[PDB]
This record gives sequence, C-alpha cells and structure tokens, in this order.
Amino acid sequence: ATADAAAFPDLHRAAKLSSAAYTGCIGKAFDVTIVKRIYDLVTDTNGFVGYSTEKKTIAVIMRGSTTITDIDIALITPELSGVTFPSDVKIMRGVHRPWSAVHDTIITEVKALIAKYPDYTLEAVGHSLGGALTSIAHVALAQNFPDKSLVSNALNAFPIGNQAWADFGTAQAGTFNRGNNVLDGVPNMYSSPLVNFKHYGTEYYSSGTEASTVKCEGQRDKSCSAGNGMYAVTPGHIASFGVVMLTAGCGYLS
Repeated sequence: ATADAAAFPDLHRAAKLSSAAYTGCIGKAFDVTIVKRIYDLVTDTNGFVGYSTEKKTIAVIMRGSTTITDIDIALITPELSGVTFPSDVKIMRGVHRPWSAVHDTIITEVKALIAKYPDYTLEAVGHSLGGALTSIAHVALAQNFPDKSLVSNALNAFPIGNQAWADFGTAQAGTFNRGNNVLDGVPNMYSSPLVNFKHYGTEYYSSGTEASTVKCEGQRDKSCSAGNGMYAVTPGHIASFGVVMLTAGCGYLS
C-alpha cells in the first residue's frame, strides 16, 4: 500500500451517503437529491436513487442490513436485464437475490434521470451488505449504460463471487473502489481456500483520517484488510473513512 490522502475526501463522502441510507434521510442525502426510494421487504433491500447538481452525478445508494449480528453463500448463475454474464461467472445467492429484486426498478429510474440530466455521470455507493450490493450495481450500471462514466464505492464489503465474477467486474469500464476500515474483518470473509470468493476493484484503507488513507496493492494487500487479523463483524465494521454509520445525519443544515 502507499499513502493516498487525496482519495480520502471522496471516500469520506461515500461513507456519509452510506450512513444516510441507514438513517433513511428525507428528501436529500447530503448533496444528493433523492428521487426514488428503493424497497424490497422480503430481502430487506433498501436504498435511494437520485442526482447531485453539485457533483453532476446520478447516484444509487444502497443500505446495508438493519442488523449485523445467515447470508446465503451458495454460488449461482446470475441473470440481470441488460447484463451479459460469461458462462463461468457465479455470484452468491445472498447478494444476487436482493439485487435482482431491485435491479429493474433502479435501472428504470437511472434511465429516467439520464434523460433529464444527460451530462451527468453515474455513481453507486453503500456500506457492508450495501457495499456488496454496490459491487453488483457497478456491473449492472456499466452494462446497461456503457456510454456513461461510472465510479462505484463499496465500503466495508465482503467479496461476492468466484474468480470469473471478479474478472468480469474488472473488465467493466468504470472505476470500482473498495473502501475499508481498520479493525474490520468483513472484507476477509470467504477468503479461505475452500470457499475462495474473490474481490475486484481498487482497495483503499484508513483508520478514519485523511493522513492514514492508503491505496492498496492488488486485492489482498497485507497492509490493508487482508492483513488486519480480523474476521467478520468486529468493532471497526461500523465505521468507514471517519464516519460511524447512523451518526452522519443527512446534511440538512449544510
């Protein structure tokens, strides 16, 4: 890993937006005006779609679980509208199922927003399960909207598929970032050789400050999550880039 303080402001924003999704902010989440509220009861999938006039983006913000204290890790062949998966790609059902429940609703709203704001770029963000969802959202958006710039920020996320999945994620135009925190073992789930799920993207890592922010080398840099000695839901999971989930508020008076 190498120092990359310059990465911190965008990841800090991503963490604020992710916190807003847990809070259930009304009208807006910081600079994002929320135009559509995404909800699936059975999969408890929640999130927001909207636009930022400040950033000139159309944003998909996914919530994590309402509890972190079960998830289906059976690998399945995924199927999503507007996405063409190679035959060997497999994703865990516990992420494909909730995403597939909301996929068409999200794509439809993004397409409507693109018509209204045709110069805006795309972004996707979320924390924990919301970050795992963002790792599929990245591919859904890249495949459905190949003429749009795209940046996705998955925070504190576990990996969701096999090597063919990770390779397919890497193949997409657009930038997928995995922003992780000290003292959090969730990104280390499913790393055992017998299970062998694979990350993609560029990992960034911090202890909550700009100065501590690094850009990691490869998927499992031992200076970042892979080396932190943690597994699953440990104390650092609740925070990302200086934001403790649920404590950011909404930016109402900013």
